Amino acid sequence: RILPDSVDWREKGCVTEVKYQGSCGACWAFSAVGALEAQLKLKTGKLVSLSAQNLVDCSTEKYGNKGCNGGFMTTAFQYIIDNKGIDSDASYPYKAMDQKCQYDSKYRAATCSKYTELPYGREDVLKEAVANKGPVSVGVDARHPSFFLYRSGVYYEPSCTQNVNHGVLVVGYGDLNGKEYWLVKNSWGHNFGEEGYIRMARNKGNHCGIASFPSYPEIH
Amino acid sequence: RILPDSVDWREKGCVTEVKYQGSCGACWAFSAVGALEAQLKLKTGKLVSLSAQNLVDCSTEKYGNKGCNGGFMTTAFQYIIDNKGIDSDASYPYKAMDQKCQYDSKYRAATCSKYTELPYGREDVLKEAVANKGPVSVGVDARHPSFFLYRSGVYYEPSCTQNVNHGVLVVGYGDLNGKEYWLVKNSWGHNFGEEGYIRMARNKGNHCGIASFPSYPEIH
Ligand SMILES: *C(=N)CNC(=O)[C@H](CS(=O)(=O)N1CCN(c2ccccn2)CC1)NC(=O)Cc1cc(C)no1
Ligand SMILES: *C(=N)CNC(=O)[C@H](CS(=O)(=O)N1CCN(c2ccccn2)CC1)NC(=O)Cc1cc(C)no1
Repeated sequence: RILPDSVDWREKGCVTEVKYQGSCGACWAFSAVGALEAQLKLKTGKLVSLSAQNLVDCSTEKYGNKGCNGGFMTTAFQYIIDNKGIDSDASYPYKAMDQKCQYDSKYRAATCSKYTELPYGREDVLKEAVANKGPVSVGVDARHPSFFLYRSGVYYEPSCTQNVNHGVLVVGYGDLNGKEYWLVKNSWGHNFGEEGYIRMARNKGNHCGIASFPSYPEIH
Repeated sequence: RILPDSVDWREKGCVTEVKYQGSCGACWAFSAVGALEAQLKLKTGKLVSLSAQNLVDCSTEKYGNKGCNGGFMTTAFQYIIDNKGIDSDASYPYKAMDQKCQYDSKYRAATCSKYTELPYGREDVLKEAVANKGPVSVGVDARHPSFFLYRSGVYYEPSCTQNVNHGVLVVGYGDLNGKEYWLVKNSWGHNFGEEGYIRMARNKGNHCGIASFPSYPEIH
């Protein structure tokens, strides 16, 4: 298909409220559950926050993840596949700490059948996936002081690099006042940015590495 | 198909001489070129060493790579795709140091059309790719003295983890009197291990993370 000029998955009810990770480096877990939440809405018609804490506590060493000390969205997806489920956030709440794995199938709210990693740096392929599949988990370079101070508009930081450090969720794309953007859901609470979102420059040379390592899950 | 019990791509004429990276952390570049060397043989009938130095010098910041301070096989493949080529090793020989990008299309020896990332941690899927596609680029946990000290046989390190740090090339698989292994080409020269190779434990719980992050390229 010709792709739409703009997408916002919040308009189809596929995006949960913004979460607050606190001082725990669980962005990877928030990114992964956010991508799966959309697929769960598309499959079942029902929007349910999924347990980032379940990923922190249970998608650990075997998956190359370190809980509050960082991890991968892809290996989080593979945990959910291998585990045959993930609990709801309501059942397995977020504590911003490394804990023992408390997964229980009686609280399962989603499954995952597979995941797809997109080709490195390809903003056109990322656009196609956001339009045709759903929100996409990505990493960005969030190290620069400007990122923390973002309030509005389209974020463009000349000091940005493709050395990504922060897992976030692309929930859309568009153009604002002549600037193309990616709509990014962060996990630093509503105080960050525009109610927890940042519009990041799109088609500006893989700005901040946004299209470096994109992935999305699917449900059978 | 039912997969063969053992495979060795050296018998198929798809593996070049073992290289010596020296003090430059270019293992990712050697892994990537070795994977592509096999596909180039399968396509063209020619066995040619490809330029690891081209990747060190040219698949840099924009690809998330740091030359002699490490990088990704996947993003190296994407550089080859984006660049529409990689030079021969003969034309662009290995220096064991970071240099300005000297790529010249007049010395192009290969192209790449795509690469594939295998699902996390699946040794069965890795076996299928090695049997049916070609040598597979992987990362392993080489953070143990036993790896440096390896001489012969099937390598098993009880303290191994899935926190991989060394890029290598799976060029086959088999068993040593029933002890299953992956046949791995390293880039530590011909004095390392079994004349440049290490046989690493297979079907032992993703030992040393060998099946954590596998990828292979293809040519049009
Ligand atoms: C959040 N509070 C802390 N950040 C992380 O945990 C971070 C997430 S990420 O999205 O930046 N990211 C995962 C994708 N990843 C990658 C790199 C190369 C190939 C494939 N995938 C980049 C990092 N995770 C980490 O920083 C852990 C890590 C770093 C790297 C370089 N690999 O994994
Ligand atoms: C070689 N002499 C030095 N080591 C590296 O260059 C190393 C190679 S790796 O095999 O450990 N590896 C590349 C594969 N990579 C990955 C993760 C996810 C998807 C695809 N590929 C993991 C690392 N590279 C690094 O150490 C650089 C790096 C990247 C990441 C995320 N962590 O480390």
